[PDB]
Amino acid sequence: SGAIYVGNYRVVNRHLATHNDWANLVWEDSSRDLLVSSTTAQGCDTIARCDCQTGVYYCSSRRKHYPVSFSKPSLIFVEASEYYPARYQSHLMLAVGHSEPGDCGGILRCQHGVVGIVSTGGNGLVGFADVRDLLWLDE
Ligand SMILES: C[C@@H](C(=O)N1CCC[C@H](C(N)=O)C1)c1cccs1
Ligand SMILES: [Zn+2]
Repeated sequence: SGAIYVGNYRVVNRHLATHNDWANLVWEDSSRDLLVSSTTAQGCDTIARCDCQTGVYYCSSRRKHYPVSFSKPSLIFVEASEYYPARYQSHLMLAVGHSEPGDCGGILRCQHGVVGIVSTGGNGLVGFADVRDLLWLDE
């Protein structure tokens, strides 16, 4: 579980979006596993606008934050699940680290702010759905 709250926007993993998120949909992308819904309260998370490839992520299955080196946002194949068929997920960044079902939503951050959220895992690898290109989240 986990979301990014910036301005009047809530950012979640699309496969974990609620009825309220869908009834207040702003934008969603199946290929990215992202969904943005509108909120009443004003969020204060800062979104990073950079090309940082090092940062720290929250791993709820360990109740710990871990420093990681991570790859550039790209199209990476993701195995079938009860949420999606086997496909290439776009804007995905991988790191060597622990992630298991339940860790989706954990925020990845660099010194500039929020980079993205945990979206894939397994095999000693963790996948993060990048949000740094969504410039509209700020305005
Ligand atoms: C099962 C596995 C995974 O990569 N999934 C399942 C949840 C949906 C993911 C996706 N982004 O399409 C794929 C996970 C381990 C840890 C977090 S999510
Ligand atoms: Zn950065």
